[PDB]
Amino acid sequence: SMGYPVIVEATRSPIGKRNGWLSGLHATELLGAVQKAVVDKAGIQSGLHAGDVEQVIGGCVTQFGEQSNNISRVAWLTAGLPEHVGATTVDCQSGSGQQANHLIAGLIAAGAIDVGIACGIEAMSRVGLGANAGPDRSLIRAQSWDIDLPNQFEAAERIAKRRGITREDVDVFGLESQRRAQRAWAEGRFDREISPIQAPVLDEQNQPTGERRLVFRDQGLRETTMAGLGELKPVLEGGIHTAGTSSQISDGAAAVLWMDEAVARAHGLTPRARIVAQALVGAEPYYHLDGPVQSTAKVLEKAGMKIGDIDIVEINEAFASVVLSWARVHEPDMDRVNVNGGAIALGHPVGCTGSRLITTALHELERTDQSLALITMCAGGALSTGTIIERI
Amino acid sequence: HHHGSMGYPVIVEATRSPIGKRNGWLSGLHATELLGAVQKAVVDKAGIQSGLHAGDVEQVIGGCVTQFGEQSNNISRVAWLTAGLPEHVGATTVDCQSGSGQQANHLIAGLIAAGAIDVGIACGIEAMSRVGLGANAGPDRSLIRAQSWDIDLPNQFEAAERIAKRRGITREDVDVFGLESQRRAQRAWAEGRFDREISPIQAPVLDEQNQPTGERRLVFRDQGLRETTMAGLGELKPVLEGGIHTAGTSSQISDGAAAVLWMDEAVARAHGLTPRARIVAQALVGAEPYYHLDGPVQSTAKVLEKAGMKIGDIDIVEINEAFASVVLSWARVHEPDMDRVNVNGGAIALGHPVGCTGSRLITTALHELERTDQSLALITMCAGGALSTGTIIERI
Ligand SMILES: CC(C)(COP(=O)(O)OP(=O)(O)OC[C@H]1O[C@@H](n2cnc3c(N)ncnc32)[C@H](O)[C@@H]1OP(=O)(O)O)[C@@H](O)C(=O)NCCC(=O)NCCS
Ligand SMILES: CC(C)(COP(=O)(O)OP(=O)(O)OC[C@H]1O[C@@H](n2cnc3c(N)ncnc32)[C@H](O)[C@@H]1OP(=O)(O)O)[C@@H](O)C(=O)NCCC(=O)NCCS
Ligand SMILES: C[C@H](C(=O)O)[C@H]1CC[C@H]2[C@@H]3CCC4=CC(=O)CC[C@]4(C)[C@H]3CC[C@]12C
Ligand SMILES: C[C@H](C(=O)O)[C@H]1CC[C@H]2[C@@H]3CCC4=CC(=O)CC[C@]4(C)[C@H]3CC[C@]12C
Ligand SMILES: [Cl-]
Ligand SMILES: [Cl-]
Ligand SMILES: [Cl-]
Ligand SMILES: [Cl-]
Ligand SMILES: [Cl-]
Ligand SMILES: [Cl-]
Ligand SMILES: [Cl-]
Repeated sequence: SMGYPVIVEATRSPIGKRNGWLSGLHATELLGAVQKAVVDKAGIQSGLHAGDVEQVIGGCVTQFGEQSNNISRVAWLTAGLPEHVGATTVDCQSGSGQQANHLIAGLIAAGAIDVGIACGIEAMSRVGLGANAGPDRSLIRAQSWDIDLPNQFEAAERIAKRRGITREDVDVFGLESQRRAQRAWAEGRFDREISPIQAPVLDEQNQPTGERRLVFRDQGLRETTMAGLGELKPVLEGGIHTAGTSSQISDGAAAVLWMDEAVARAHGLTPRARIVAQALVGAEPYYHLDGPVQSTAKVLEKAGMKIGDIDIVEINEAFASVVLSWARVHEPDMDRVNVNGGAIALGHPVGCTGSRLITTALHELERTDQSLALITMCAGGALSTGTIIERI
Repeated sequence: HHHGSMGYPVIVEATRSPIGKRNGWLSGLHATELLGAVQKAVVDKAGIQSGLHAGDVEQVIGGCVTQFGEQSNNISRVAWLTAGLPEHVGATTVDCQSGSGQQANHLIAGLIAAGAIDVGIACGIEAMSRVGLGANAGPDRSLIRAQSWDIDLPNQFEAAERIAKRRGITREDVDVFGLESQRRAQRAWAEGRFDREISPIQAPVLDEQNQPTGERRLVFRDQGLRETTMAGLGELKPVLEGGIHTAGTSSQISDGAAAVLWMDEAVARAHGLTPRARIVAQALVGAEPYYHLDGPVQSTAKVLEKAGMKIGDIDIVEINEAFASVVLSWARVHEPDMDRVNVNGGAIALGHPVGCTGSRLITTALHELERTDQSLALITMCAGGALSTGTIIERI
């Protein structure tokens, strides 16, 4: 009546740019394709079928329109998967896709389910940030609200000033994210984790042409130089972050298949990883997005580990300053941080990214035959998710 | 080869707001204030017997269906901050439609079982006066589904009628049930059965044009109760042309929140808090889309099977009264003693703030087990997207 949760499979779509390669897919189609993909992948060398999954939990931030009404469920049904499977959609802002994994692991630990999928979706081309708040944003908080909680761009600058991070510092970091992303793609590091996705071809306007083709690669990569980044214009007046040093607006989905260990064996699936420690903590509202400092501290503490014990770190590149702040505090070996690039180069479909990072981290641990990875993300509402996973 | 750092999740406290009618007693409260007040209330209730404080909570998980406007942007977190509670506590909001508030409890118990947290709050909120059903879908609802969608999934009112036809349920059948819901709720209230579980809430009063008067009042009663008779019910006009369900046999549109404080058993004891209940079995299953809301049949079956129990082993059942036919259909299949079903009334009389109800039902069931010195309760709810949540809880 108690479970031992392990990851048995993980996959993700390539990540499309805004109005890009995946923008012709209904949000429910994009998530549905990735849910089905993780099941199909597990099915190749086992007898596992979609009907064996008991619950799906998916992260999604802007739960409006195509992404409202429990997209995790609507996606499952839209993809033609079995109706008896339960589904829930969760929102802790950009932490959502990561928390989705924590939550599935918990249901397995409790003996509630033996097989579950944790996933994440965001189709930002079709449902943009703030679509869920309505036209008068003043209305979404109570009159009494008196917390200095800045928007994401102001946050990035407040964090930069807090650490003495310059335009030079962030441009250097943004260059390196593009370089590592390109290296990963040139070497084929993402081949295992990606499920290529069929998508409608768009004419030069954004109407479908009738064409439907496979999309293989992350669209956000582009040739980048220090000089080129230096010409970029800051999002805010007096700011240091530009499009070249901020996460991209993107479309994508990711899914991770979890099982109780003994049940994995019965299905003939190999346990690949487990959670050593997990957390979702609150951060300092003034800075808003400096929470990775706290979530990292918390999982290290729970695991009885130090930053040096970790082989691979995935810290979401919401903005360059978020990562540089975390680094100044935790003093990691940066050769171990976002080794295949991050959201500055690869994109950040907000509700997807948490599951995407767990997927990317696991595959990098396997590629290099290493053991421990830390995943940490800043999140809206001054929150941060953290996970330490270990290979089995 | 390995074993674990696990928790044993138990409920230590549970409370709910009174449930207001649409544009009613609670309609003047911002949704974040209504939830925040109940979050704070469940923490305060524990603090009486202990040194537990809000900062000791590690995570909050809250259910909410229509996550638009006041209810968007992770209302669980916004509510916590708005009520002045400590910033370091994490929060997540969840959506499995009407199942949300119940699944919130399942998920907190999961995090404790996994050893992720020692202290958590499961909750639910819906301010339907301020954020109505469908506000999250946008102007044209055909857009929220892919062109390929070809599933015969009906709206909730069509579902209630399909379920009636599935079981041969008549207008008389549902009217008898609706009457009994009002009668049981009125008896429960008259006897003060709900006094323990209710946290009174201060609410700005709104006039008839829904504008504030400046007056604030303490709300402590469920607003949905009203004098009901078989003759009165028989006069009501069905919601759908040729249907059997009316306002008198359907759940009410309502405002409310509820919250349950969970801990690892050992941590509960360390704080001098008595463990009050645990989950025997929990589930969230998919239901048949054609009928949509008949899923309590399946979720009940699943938890009974996992628990190794029969319906006859259950002392108290809370099955959400989304529509009379949902409950009567479930009863026709599972054959419960109806004297044990919704003993203090249900959503037809008490109201149904959709995201709140799952937590509300656990709160109500626990308190009734305690009141009658009984052991086992089943909670089961139908949900949009053809889903259903089930829980068997047992007193400790
Ligand atoms: C930063 C942001 C505002 C940029 O939006 P954008 O201006 O539409 O982005 P673009 O792709 O058009 O890039 C702008 C310009 O920079 C250029 N550029 C972008 N990346 C470049 C690179 N690596 N090298 C050289 N030039 C680059 C573009 O070519 C473009 O050039 P232009 O002068 O011809 O317009 C947008 O990405 C954003 O909002 N990101 C964050 C989203 C978010 O908040 N997520 C949540 C996190 S907390
Ligand atoms: C059923 C429903 C449509 C009724 O809405 P409504 O008509 O605005 O509700 P009202 O309170 O105004 O009641 C309607 C009438 O019935 C009467 N009525 C209600 N309960 C009564 C009772 N117990 N005895 C006698 N009359 C009653 C009212 O007085 C009213 O009279 P009137 O219309 O002639 O003025 C509405 O409650 C509803 O949509 N419920 C479901 C919401 C939902 O979908 N939840 C999710 C479920 S899956
Ligand atoms: C998903 C992101 C994350 O968690 O990384 C979070 C972080 C900061 C969040 C914004 C804060 C300001 C704001 C005020 C409104 O009234 C509407 C919603 C927005 C635009 C917010 C949208 C979500 C954001 C981008
Ligand atoms: C919360 C309820 C529950 O879980 O009991 C569910 C049950 C049926 C759901 C409706 C189905 C039809 C529909 C079509 C749309 O285009 C927009 C959304 C609505 C209005 C749905 C809103 C939520 C409802 C009422
Ligand atoms: Cl099946
Ligand atoms: Cl603010
Ligand atoms: Cl750097
Ligand atoms: Cl192709
Ligand atoms: Cl480059
Ligand atoms: Cl306190
Ligand atoms: Cl009649």
